Amino acid sequence: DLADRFAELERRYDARLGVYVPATGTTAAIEYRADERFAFCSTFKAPLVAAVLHQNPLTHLDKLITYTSDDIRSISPVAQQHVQTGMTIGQLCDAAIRYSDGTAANLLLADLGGPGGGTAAFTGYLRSLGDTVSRLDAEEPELNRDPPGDERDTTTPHAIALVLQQLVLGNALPPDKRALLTDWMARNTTGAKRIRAGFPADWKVIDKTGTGDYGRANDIAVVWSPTGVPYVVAVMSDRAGGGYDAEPREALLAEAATCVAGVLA
Ligand SMILES: *C(=O)/C=C/NCC(=O)CCO
Repeated sequence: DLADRFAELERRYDARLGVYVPATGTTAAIEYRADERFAFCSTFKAPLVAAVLHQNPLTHLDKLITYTSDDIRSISPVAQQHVQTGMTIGQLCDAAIRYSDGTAANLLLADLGGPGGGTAAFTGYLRSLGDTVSRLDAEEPELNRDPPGDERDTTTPHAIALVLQQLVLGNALPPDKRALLTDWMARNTTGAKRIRAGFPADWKVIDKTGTGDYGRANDIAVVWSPTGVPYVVAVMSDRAGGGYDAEPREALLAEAATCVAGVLA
């Protein structure tokens, strides 16, 4: 039984687990703590890129953005390497999604602009997609650090699944912008041990991970069966019982995803 299996994993990892898979033609919604709030952590970077894509002509991707030492304040595997030359918006989108680049994300927030260094406009983008639940209040590094229970910088597996569904499978973005987003998630480098690990190799998996303090580990994905039937999978977790320095546990998500893949196969 699926809920039994998820509860078993929670006990195994001393964790809180949230899971949502939207209903399709022949499958019921899968939901476990799906309406509980979990920190976004880096999962926000996927809808962030969508916000920036949406807001601008496609060739805004070619705009060069410069930044300096005091802009590197978080894990930034790509931006740290290009600080001396700058990065285009396209390069920032790429790094934000594929390397979960924190500086790239901050610069993209600033590009989106408005109050809160773009956090207000980011939240507004989500509201435009009918998400009245999620909220972004801080950028990197602060957004991963809110205490367990605090609503700042949170989404829910349910809310984020419906947002991702519109972005990737629905018509939130024009086809060209949709393809850019989809392809970046498809080429993600951070996700091998999460949802990807739970689905057989003949299923296509695209994703954006999140990791944070208090043992936070998330992953949002779109997967396609070997016959091209897509499902959206959101998995979020925290281990508040270990305190701020609790280790995120990817294996939770891999196991949760295996359970899910078992039902969808
Ligand atoms: C996106 O999730 C970036 C997360 N940066 C923080 C960490 O990965 C370690 C703990 O927060």
